[PDB]
Amino acid sequence: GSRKIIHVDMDCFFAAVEMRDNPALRDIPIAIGGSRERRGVISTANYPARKFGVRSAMPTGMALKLCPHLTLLPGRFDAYKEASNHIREIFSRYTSRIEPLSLDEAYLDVTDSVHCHGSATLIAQEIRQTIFNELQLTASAGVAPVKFLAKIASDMNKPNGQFVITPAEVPAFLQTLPLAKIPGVGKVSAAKLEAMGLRTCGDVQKCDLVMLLKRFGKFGRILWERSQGIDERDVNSERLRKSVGVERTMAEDIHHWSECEAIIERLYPELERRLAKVKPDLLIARQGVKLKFDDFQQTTQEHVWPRLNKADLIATARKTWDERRGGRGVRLVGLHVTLLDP
DNA sequence: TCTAGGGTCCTAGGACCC
DNA sequence: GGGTCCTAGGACCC
Repeated sequence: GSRKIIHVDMDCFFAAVEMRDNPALRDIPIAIGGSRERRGVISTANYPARKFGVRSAMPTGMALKLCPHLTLLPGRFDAYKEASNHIREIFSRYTSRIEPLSLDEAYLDVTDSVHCHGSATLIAQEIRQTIFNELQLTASAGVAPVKFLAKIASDMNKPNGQFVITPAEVPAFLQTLPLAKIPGVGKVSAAKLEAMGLRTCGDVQKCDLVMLLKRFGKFGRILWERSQGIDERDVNSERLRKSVGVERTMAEDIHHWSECEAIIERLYPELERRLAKVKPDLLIARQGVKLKFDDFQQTTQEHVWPRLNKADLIATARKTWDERRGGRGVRLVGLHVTLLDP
């Protein structure tokens, strides 16, 4: 058989919502991210900023060297959720097979759909419109017979465009496709693959699944499959959040437990408020804490626990702080909850 | 340039159980 | 010796 998978990807989503809601930002370089004195990184940038080299996940200090006139914005996450929910409702008009990946992204399985003569190509275009019409935002799409190829294709004609890969086109597409474009093949894995001569899927096809199972475990089976267009993963639509996390990185590092405890005191009510939205009685499976040090090493401590409790989180942080800070500065502290299994 | 905050899934050693 | 929990860490995603 053969499925029809759309990947929809809004363009510069947070920035596109800021330019819609304040046209004064349209053609000057803007970006959502913390200030440099807040030691932030960029979340998303508009195209005027990207012309300078401004990218997502870039430290804000670098973003600012590349683009000295960059306007920084702290983000209005209710204004990004209203559009995300709106957009997901537009998806529902065409199919209930919606696997959201983030506020700005979602997979759709439109095989069994019947809205544009089963043309996945025209369903996406109609979805890419509509969104434009009702939200004044643009989106790009990818159409393919499997998830990962649909996601790659959604990058091909960005912004405000789409790209279709048919099963006929798949082996051609795959032959020079760099491995790093595969979701789940990030910096580390790609550098390891490059150091064996493996750069593209074409190179992996010339490999043996047995030896790949040795060098990467069940990741090597994933590499093998993806390099041949194999992606059996189904658009899920039933996925539920499993954890809640609240952490902050301070403008200056902290070196005294009194400072750490003061941070937790501001963090705890925020975690309670967000947990209570999805669990009014605050009953959980595990809770825990996170410290990130001056040199960037990270440690987490968490344990089964039945119900959110501030004092046990302070307690846990005290133990981690004494037992593993070793004199270093601390740049972030976080609280964490693991939700009950349901 | 100096490195976020939401999250996901995988691995692996001991504990615990058979 | 074979089977799940617990926990910490890490790569990766947006």
